[PDB]
Amino acid sequence: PDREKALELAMAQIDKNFGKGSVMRLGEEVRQPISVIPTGSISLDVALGIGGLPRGRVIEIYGPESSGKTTVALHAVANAQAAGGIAAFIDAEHALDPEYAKKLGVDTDSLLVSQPDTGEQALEIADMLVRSGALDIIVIDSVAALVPRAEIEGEMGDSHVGLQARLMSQALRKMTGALNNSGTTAIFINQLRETTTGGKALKFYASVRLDVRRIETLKDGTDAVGNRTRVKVVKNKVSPPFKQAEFDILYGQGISREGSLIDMGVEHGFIRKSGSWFTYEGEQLGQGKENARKFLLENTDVANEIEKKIKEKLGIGAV
Ligand SMILES: Nc1ncnc2c1ncn2[C@H]1C[C@H](O)[C@@H](COP(=O)(O)OP(=O)(O)OP(=O)(O)O)O1
Repeated sequence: PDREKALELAMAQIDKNFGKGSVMRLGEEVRQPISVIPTGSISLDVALGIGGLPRGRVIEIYGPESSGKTTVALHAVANAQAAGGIAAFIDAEHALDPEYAKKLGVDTDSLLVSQPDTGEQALEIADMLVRSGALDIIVIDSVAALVPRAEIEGEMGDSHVGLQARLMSQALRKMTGALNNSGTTAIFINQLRETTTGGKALKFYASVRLDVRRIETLKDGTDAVGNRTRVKVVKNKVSPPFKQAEFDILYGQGISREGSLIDMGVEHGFIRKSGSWFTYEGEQLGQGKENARKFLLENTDVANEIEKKIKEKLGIGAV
């Protein structure tokens, strides 16, 4: 017996029997290119291993309210529109702020929005839109808001089953295949407090599952500026999972580009961080992540070069 060789034949038949990524090495480096939709976050893009959200797949983005999950979904939509794609938004929360969405670069006017009367209707409409192959991405707001018609139409405490999770199951079962044929990325948003009853099946049907969470409150000096989010890619059937990313989302703003640059530039050594002060190729950036953010904001030439440097090192800029 020659373990490594017996192992390859094993993993080969596993992937062949159940698909690419059925089993992989955490430390491997996937060259499977696969057509993604940039998450609007460079670090998150890298964490996913393929530059963004894989297309034709089910993506789940769960986490507590106000942790950044809609922002990622919106940024995702925007990048898909910019690349000439058509976007759909199955809304059952009635929270969306098109004004904020435009700010993140979304073309709201061309955005399809549906506000379904029940969970069945919601999924059914999404399934119908998907099968026209016209969409590049479709976002479903609130897995939890997908309450069965039976529950909606007031019905007795009798015959009360875990119908919502069944609903989400059958729905995901038939939709996933279409999503594959269509190549449409379907982001399910799980604002959670079973993962909201329906997140049960979503756990098995997703090719990617992002754990969005808010960790810090960007204070800059000593006042509210934005908030730092951390996303853990808990499931990734297209790359080695378990990676992590972090990013700033200033108030009323989307994911900070400069913020990302300052973070990855530091860790990747392109930008030196002496305690308190930041420097790049011997240029002074400022004393304070925020001053540095401002600096990079104003000196668009720097940052663009830093982005280049950081980009080059790890694949390249998104689409
Ligand atoms: N309408 C808005 N006005 C100002 N800032 C906003 C707005 N929407 C989002 N943001 C910014 C600041 C928020 O602290 C940050 C995170 O909120 P959001 O992305 O909605 O979190 P979330 O997606 O985890 O919540 P949920 O998914 O429950 O809606 O995004």
